[PDB]
Amino acid sequence: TPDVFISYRRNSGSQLASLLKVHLQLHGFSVFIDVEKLEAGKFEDKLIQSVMGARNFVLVLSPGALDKCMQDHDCKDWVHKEIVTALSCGKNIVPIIDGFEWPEPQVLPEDMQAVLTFNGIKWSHEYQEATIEKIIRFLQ
Amino acid sequence: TPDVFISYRRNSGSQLASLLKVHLQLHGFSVFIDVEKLEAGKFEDKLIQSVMGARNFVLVLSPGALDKCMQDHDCKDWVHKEIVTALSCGKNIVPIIDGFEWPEPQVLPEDMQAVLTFNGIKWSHEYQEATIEKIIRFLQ
Amino acid sequence: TPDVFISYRRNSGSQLASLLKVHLQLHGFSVFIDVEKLEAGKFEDKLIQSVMGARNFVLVLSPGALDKCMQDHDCKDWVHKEIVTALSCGKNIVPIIDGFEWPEPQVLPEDMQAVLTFNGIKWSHEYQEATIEKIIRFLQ
Amino acid sequence: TPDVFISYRRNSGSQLASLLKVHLQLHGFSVFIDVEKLEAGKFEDKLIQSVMGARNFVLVLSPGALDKCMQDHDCKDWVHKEIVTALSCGKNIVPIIDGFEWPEPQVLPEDMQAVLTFNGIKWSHEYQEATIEKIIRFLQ
Amino acid sequence: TPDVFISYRRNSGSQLASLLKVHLQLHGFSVFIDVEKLEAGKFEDKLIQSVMGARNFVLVLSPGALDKCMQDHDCKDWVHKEIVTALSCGKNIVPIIDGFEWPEPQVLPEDMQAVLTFNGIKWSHEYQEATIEKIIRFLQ
Amino acid sequence: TPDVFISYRRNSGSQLASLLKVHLQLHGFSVFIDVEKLEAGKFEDKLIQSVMGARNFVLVLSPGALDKCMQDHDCKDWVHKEIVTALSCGKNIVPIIDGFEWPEPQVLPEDMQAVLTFNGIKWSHEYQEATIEKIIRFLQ
Amino acid sequence: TPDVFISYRRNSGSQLASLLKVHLQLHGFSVFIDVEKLEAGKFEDKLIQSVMGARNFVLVLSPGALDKCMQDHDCKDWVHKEIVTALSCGKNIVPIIDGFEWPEPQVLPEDMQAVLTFNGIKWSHEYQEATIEKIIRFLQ
Amino acid sequence: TPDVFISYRRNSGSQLASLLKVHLQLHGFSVFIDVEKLEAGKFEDKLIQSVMGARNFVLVLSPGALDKCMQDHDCKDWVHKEIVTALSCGKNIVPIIDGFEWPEPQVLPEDMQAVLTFNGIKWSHEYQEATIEKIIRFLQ
Ligand SMILES: Nc1ncnc2c1ncn2[C@@H]1O[C@H](COP(=O)(O)OP(=O)(O)OC[C@H]2O[C@@H]([n+]3ccc4c(I)cccc4c3)[C@H](O)[C@@H]2O)[C@@H](O)[C@H]1O
Ligand SMILES: Nc1ncnc2c1ncn2[C@@H]1O[C@H](COP(=O)(O)OP(=O)(O)OC[C@H]2O[C@@H]([n+]3ccc4c(I)cccc4c3)[C@H](O)[C@@H]2O)[C@@H](O)[C@H]1O
Ligand SMILES: Nc1ncnc2c1ncn2[C@@H]1O[C@H](COP(=O)(O)OP(=O)(O)OC[C@H]2O[C@@H]([n+]3ccc4c(I)cccc4c3)[C@H](O)[C@@H]2O)[C@@H](O)[C@H]1O
Ligand SMILES: Nc1ncnc2c1ncn2[C@@H]1O[C@H](COP(=O)(O)OP(=O)(O)OC[C@H]2O[C@@H]([n+]3ccc4c(I)cccc4c3)[C@H](O)[C@@H]2O)[C@@H](O)[C@H]1O
Ligand SMILES: Nc1ncnc2c1ncn2[C@@H]1O[C@H](COP(=O)(O)OP(=O)(O)OC[C@H]2O[C@@H]([n+]3ccc4c(I)cccc4c3)[C@H](O)[C@@H]2O)[C@@H](O)[C@H]1O
Ligand SMILES: Nc1ncnc2c1ncn2[C@@H]1O[C@H](COP(=O)(O)OP(=O)(O)OC[C@H]2O[C@@H]([n+]3ccc4c(I)cccc4c3)[C@H](O)[C@@H]2O)[C@@H](O)[C@H]1O
Ligand SMILES: Nc1ncnc2c1ncn2[C@@H]1O[C@H](COP(=O)(O)OP(=O)(O)OC[C@H]2O[C@@H]([n+]3ccc4c(I)cccc4c3)[C@H](O)[C@@H]2O)[C@@H](O)[C@H]1O
Ligand SMILES: Nc1ncnc2c1ncn2[C@@H]1O[C@H](COP(=O)(O)OP(=O)(O)OC[C@H]2O[C@@H]([n+]3ccc4c(I)cccc4c3)[C@H](O)[C@@H]2O)[C@@H](O)[C@H]1O
Repeated sequence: TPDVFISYRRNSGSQLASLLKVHLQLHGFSVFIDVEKLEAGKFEDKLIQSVMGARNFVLVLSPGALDKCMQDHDCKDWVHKEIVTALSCGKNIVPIIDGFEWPEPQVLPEDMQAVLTFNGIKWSHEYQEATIEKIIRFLQ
Repeated sequence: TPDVFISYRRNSGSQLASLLKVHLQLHGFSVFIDVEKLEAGKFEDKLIQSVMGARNFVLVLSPGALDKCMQDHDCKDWVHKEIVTALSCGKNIVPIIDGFEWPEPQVLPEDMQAVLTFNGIKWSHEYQEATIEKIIRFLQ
Repeated sequence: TPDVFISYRRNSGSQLASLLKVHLQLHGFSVFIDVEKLEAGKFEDKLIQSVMGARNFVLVLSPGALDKCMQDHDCKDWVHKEIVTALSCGKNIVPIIDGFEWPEPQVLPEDMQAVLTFNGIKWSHEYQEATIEKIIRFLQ
Repeated sequence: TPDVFISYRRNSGSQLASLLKVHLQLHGFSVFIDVEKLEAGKFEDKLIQSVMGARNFVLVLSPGALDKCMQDHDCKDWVHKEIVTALSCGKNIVPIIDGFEWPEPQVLPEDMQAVLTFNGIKWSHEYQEATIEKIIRFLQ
Repeated sequence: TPDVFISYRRNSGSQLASLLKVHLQLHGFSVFIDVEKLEAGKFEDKLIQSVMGARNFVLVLSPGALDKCMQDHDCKDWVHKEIVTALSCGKNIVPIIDGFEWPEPQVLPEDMQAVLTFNGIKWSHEYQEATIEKIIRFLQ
Repeated sequence: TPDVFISYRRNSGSQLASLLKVHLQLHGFSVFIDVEKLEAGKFEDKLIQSVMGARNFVLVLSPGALDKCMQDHDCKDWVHKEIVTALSCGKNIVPIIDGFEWPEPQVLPEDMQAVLTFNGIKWSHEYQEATIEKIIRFLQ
Repeated sequence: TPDVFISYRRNSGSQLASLLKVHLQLHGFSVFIDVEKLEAGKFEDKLIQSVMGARNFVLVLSPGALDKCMQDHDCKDWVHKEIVTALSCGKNIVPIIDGFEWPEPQVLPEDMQAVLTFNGIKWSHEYQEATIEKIIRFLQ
Repeated sequence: TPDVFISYRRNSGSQLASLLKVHLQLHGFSVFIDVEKLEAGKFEDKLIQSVMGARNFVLVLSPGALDKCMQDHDCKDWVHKEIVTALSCGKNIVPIIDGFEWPEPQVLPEDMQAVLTFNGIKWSHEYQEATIEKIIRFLQ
C-alpha cells in the first residue's frame, strides 16, 4: 500500500493536495490520492482499506474543511469517515494548515476529536523548500 | 456474449449512449445495445438474458434518468429492471455521469440503492481522449 | 488541411457533434473540431479562417440551438458569426435536424435566414448507420 | 534566460501557480516565479525585464482573479502591468482556467482587453495528466 | 534532555524568546523551544515530559503575558498549565521582565499563585550585555 | 567600515534588531547598532557617517515603524534621517517585514518614497533559518 | 549573613541607600542590598531571614517612606515586614532621616511604633563626613 | 586640577551626584564638586574657572535639573552658567540621565541648546556596574 495517504476536501483544497503529491513523489514516497488511485468497484471498501495500509496520514486543512463533519453523528461525511479510521488504527496524522481557523472541540463529533491534538505543519508560500523539508522530517 | 452492455434512458442518454457505444467497439470491446439487436416479438427474455451474459454493466446517468422510478414498488419501469439483474447477479457496474445530481439514498427506493455506491466516471467534453482511457481501465 | 468544419452548440449538441466527427474521419476525411485542433493564440482569427479553409460545412440543430442566436444583430454570437461566414462564400452546408421547434424566420436575423433552404439530413435514433451513408455521400 | 513567466494572484492562484511551475521544470523548462527568482533591489525592473525576456507568458485565472484589474486604469496593479508587457511585446500567452467566470470585454481596461481573446486551457482535477501535456503543447 | 526550557506567549514574547535561545546556546546550554524541537505526533505529551526533564525554566513575561491565565481554572490555557507543572515539580522558575506589570495575586489561579513570589530579571536594551550575564547566573 | 547598518524603532523593533544583529555577526559581517557602536560626542555626525559607510542597509519594519515618519516634513525623526541618507548614496536597502501594514505611498513624505519600492524579506518565526539564509543572499 | 542590612523605599531612598552601601563597604562592613545580592530562588524567605542574620539594621527614612505602611494590617508591605523581623530579634535600628517629618503613631500599627523611639540620624549634604562618622559610631 | 566637573541641582542631584563622585574617584579621576571644594571668599570665579581646566563635563539630569534654566536670558541660574562655559570652550560633555523627560529644544535658551545633542548615559539601579563601566568609556 502507498506510504502517505492524503485526505482533503474536494471543493476547497484540491490544488494543495496535488502539489503535496508531486513533491513527496520526487523524494521517494508512494502517495495515494483519489483522483489517481481509485478505480472500478464500490468506492467505500477502497478508501477505508487504503487508509489503514498507509504508514502516514496527511490531512490537508483548508478554510472550512470540517464544516460538513459538523452534526454528522451518523458518520456519513467522507472526511468524517477517513479521520475515524486513522485514529482507531493509530496512524501518524500530519495535518497541514493552509488558512484553517481552528474551532473548539465541542463543535465537532465525539469520534473525530483527537485530530485537533496533533502537531501540524504551517504551509508557507514564501519559504516552500523549508516547508517541504519540514514535512519530510515528520513522515516515517 | 458481448463484453459491454449499455443501459440508458430513452429520452435523455440516447445520444450519449450511441456516442459511447461506438467508441468501445473501435477498441475491440463488443457492445450490445437495444436499437441494434432487439426483435423477435418476445423481447423481455432476450434483453434480461443480455445483461446477465455481459459481465460489464453501464448505467448512463443522464440528467434525471431516475425521475420515473420513485415508488415503483411493482418495478414496472424498464430502467429499474436492468440494474436489478446487475445487482442480483453482482455485475461490474461502471456508471458514466453527465450532469447528474445525486439524490440522497433515502429518496430512491431501498431496492435499487446499490447503484449509488459504485464509483463513476465523469464524461469530459474537452479532454475526451483521456476520458476514453479511464473507461477502458474500468471495463473488464 | 481541414476538409470538414463542424458547427454545434456546446449546451445541447456536444454529444451529437462528437458522434458525427468519429464516423466522418473514420472513412478517411479530414475534420476540424474546436476541442481538438484549436491551438495557442487568438482564436477569432482561426475559427473564421478555418471555416473558409473547409470546403464542407456542417450545422447541428437542437432545442435551444438558436435561442441565443435570436436578436444577435451585432453578430457577437459565435454560432451566428460562423454560419454567415461559410454562407457568404457558398460553402457546402449540410444541416442536421434534431427534435426542436422550428422558429419563424422573422425573429431570426435576416442575413442568417438563407441557410434554411439547404437539404438537411434528419438524425434517426434507430438507423444511425443509414444516416452515415446519406451524409458521407453529400461530401466528396 | 527564462523561458516561461508565471503571473497569478497570491490569494487565489498560488497553489495552482506553484503546481504549474513544478511540472514545467521536469520537462526542461526554465520557469520564472516571483517568490523564487526575485531578489535584492527594485523589483519593478526585474519583473518587467523578465516579462519581456521569456518567450512564453503564462497567466493563472482563478475565481475573480481580475477584479483588482477592473477599473484600475492607473496601471498600479502588477498582474495588469505584466500582461500589457506580454501583450505589447507579442509573447506567447497561455491562460489557465480554474473556476474562472469570464467577464464581458468592456469592464477591463483597453490595454488589457486583448487577453480575453486568447485560448485558455481548462484545469481539470480529474484529468490533470491530460491538462499538463496540453500546456506543454502550447508552450513553444 | 534540555538544560533550559523557554515558556513564552506567541503574540508578544517570540522576539525576546528567540534572542534568548541564541545567547543561551552560545554559552553551551541546550534550550528547548517549541518551534525548533516539537515534532510529529500529539504535542501535549512531549513538552510536559520535556519541562519535567528541564533543569531550569525561563518564563518570558511580556505586556499582558499572563492575561489569558485568569479564570482558567480548567488548566486548559497553555501558559497556565506550563507553569503549574514546574511549580508542581519544583523547578527553578526564572521570570524575565520586559514591559510586564504586576497585578494583585488574588486574580490568578491558586495553583499558579506561587509564581508571583519569585526573583525576576529585568531585561534592558541599553545594557543587554549585563542582563545576559545575570540570566546565566540564575541558571543552575 | 562595517558591512551592515541597522535602522529600527526603539519602541517596537528592539528585539528584532538585536536578534538580527547576532545572526548576521555569526556569518562574518560587521553590523552597526546604535546601543553598541555609538560612543560619546555629537551622535548626529556619527550616525550619518555610519550610514554612508556600510554598503548594506537593513531596516527593521515592525508594526508602525513608519508612523512617526508621517508628516515629518522637517525631517526630525531619526529613522527617516537614516533612510534618506541610504537612498541618496545608492546603498543596498534590505527591509525586513514583521507584522507590518504596508501603506499607500502618499502618506509618507516625498523624500523617502523609494524605500517602499525595494524587495524585502518576511520574517518567519517557524522558518527562521530559511529567513536568515535569504537575508545573507541579499547582503554583499 | 551580613554585618548591616539596608531597608529603604525604591521610589525615594535608592540613591541614598546606594551612597550608604559604598561608604559602609569602605569601612570593612559587609552589607546587604537587594539590587545586587538577591539571586536565584524565592526572595521572601531570603530577605526576611537576612534581617534576622544581619548584625545591624538601617532604615532610610526619606519622603514618603512610611506612607505605604499605613493600615498594612496584613503586613504585606516589605518596609513594614522588614521592621518587625528587626524588632523581634532585638536588632539595632539606626534610622537615617533625609527630609522626613515624623507623624503621630496612633494610626500606625502598634507593632511598628517602636521605631520612632530610636535615636535618629540626620543626613547633611554639607557635612557628609560628620554624619558618615556618626553612623559608624552607631553601628555596634 | 580636577579632570571631571559635576553640575547638579542640589534639590535632586545631591544624592546621585555624591554617589557618582565616589565611584569616579576610585577609578582615578580627580573630580570637582561644590560641597567638597567650593572654598570661602567669593565663589563665582571658583567653579567657573575650574570647569575650563577640567577636560570632561559630567552633568546630572535629575527630574527638573534644567527647569529653572528655562528663560534664563540673564544667565542667572548657576547650572546655566556651567553649560555655557563647557560648550563655549568645546569641552567633552557626558550627560547622566535619571528619571529625565527630554524637552524640545525651543523651550531652552539658544546658548545651551547644544547640550541636548550629546550621547547621554542612562543610570540603571539594577545594572550600575555596567552603567559605571559605560561612563569610563565615555570619559577622556
Ligand atoms: N410492444 C412494443 N414494441 C415496440 N415498442 C414498444 C412496445 N411497447 C412500448 N414500446 C415503446 O417503448 C417505449 C418505452 O420506453 P421509455 O418509456 O422511453 O422508457 P425508458 O426511456 O426508461 O427506457 C430506456 C431503456 O429501456 C430499454 N427498453 C428496451 C426495449 C423496450 C421495448 I421492445 C418496449 C418498451 C420498453 C423498452 C425499453 C432500453 O434498453 C433503453 O435503454 C414506449 O414509450 C413505447 O414508445
Ligand atoms: N459514485 C460516484 N462517482 C462519482 N462521483 C460521485 C459519486 N458519488 C458522489 N459523487 C460526487 O462526487 C462528490 C464528492 O465530493 P463530496 O461528496 O463533497 O466529498 P468530500 O469532498 O467532502 O470528500 C473528499 C475526499 O473524500 C474521499 N472520496 C473519494 C471518492 C468519493 C466518491 I467516488 C464518491 C463520494 C465521495 C467520495 C469521497 C477522497 O479522499 C476525497 O479527498 C459528491 O459530492 C458528488 O457530487
Ligand atoms: N516592497 C515589498 N517587499 C516585500 N513584500 C511586499 C512589498 N510590498 C508589498 N508586499 C507584500 O506582498 C504582497 C503582494 O501581494 P499583492 O500586492 O496583492 O499582489 P498580487 O498578488 O495581487 O499580484 C500577484 C503578482 O504580482 C507580482 N508581484 C511580485 C512582487 C511584489 C512585491 I516584492 C510587492 C508588491 C507587489 C508584488 C507583485 C507577481 O508576479 C505576482 O504574480 C502585498 O500585498 C504585501 O503584503
Ligand atoms: N477566451 C476563451 N478561452 C477559453 N475558453 C473560453 C474563452 N471564452 C469563453 N470561454 C469558454 O468557452 C465556452 C464556450 O463558449 P459559449 O459561450 O458556450 O458558446 P457556444 O459553446 O454555445 O458556441 C459553440 C460554437 O461556437 C464555437 N466556439 C469556439 C470557441 C469558443 C471559445 I475558445 C470561447 C468562446 C466561445 C467559443 C465558441 C464552437 O466551435 C461552436 O461551433 C464559453 O461559454 C466559456 O465557458
Ligand atoms: N493542533 C495544532 N497543531 C498545530 N498548530 C495549532 C494546533 N492548534 C492550534 N494551533 C495554532 O498554534 C497556535 C498556538 O499558539 P496559542 O494558541 O496562541 O498559545 P499561546 O500563544 O497562548 O501559548 C504559547 C505557549 O504555548 C505553548 N504551545 C505549544 C504548542 C502548541 C500547539 I503544536 C498547538 C496549540 C497550542 C500550543 C501551545 C508554547 O510552548 C508557547 O510557549 C494556536 O493559536 C493556533 O494558531
Ligand atoms: N516577584 C517579583 N520579582 C521581581 N521583581 C518584582 C517582583 N514583584 C515586584 N517586583 C518589582 O520590584 C518592585 C518592588 O517595589 P515595591 O514593592 O513597591 O517595594 P518598595 O517600594 O517598598 O521598596 C523596596 C522595599 O521592599 C523590599 N523588596 C525587595 C525585593 C523585592 C522583590 I525581588 C520583589 C518584590 C518586592 C520586593 C521588595 C526592599 O528591601 C525595600 O525595603 C515592584 O514595583 C516591581 O517593579
Ligand atoms: N553667599 C552664600 N553663601 C553660602 N551659601 C549660599 C549663599 N547664597 C546662597 N546660598 C545657598 O545656596 C542655595 C542656592 O542653591 P540652589 O538654589 O539649589 O541652586 P543650585 O541647585 O542650582 O546650585 C547647585 C549647583 O550650582 C552650583 N552652585 C555652587 C555654589 C552656589 C552658592 I556658594 C550659592 C548659590 C548657588 C550655588 C550653586 C553647584 O556646583 C551645583 O552644581 C541657597 O538657597 C542658599 O541656601
Ligand atoms: N541625547 C540622548 N541621549 C540618550 N537618550 C536620549 C537622547 N535624546 C533622546 N533620548 C531618549 O532616547 C529615546 C530614543 O527613542 P525614540 O525617540 O523613539 O527614537 P527612535 O525610535 O527613532 O530611534 C530608533 C532609531 O533611531 C536611531 N537613534 C539613535 C540615537 C538616538 C539618540 I543618542 C537620542 C534620541 C534618538 C536616537 C535615535 C537609531 O539608529 C535607532 O535605530 C528618546 O525617545 C528619548 O527618550
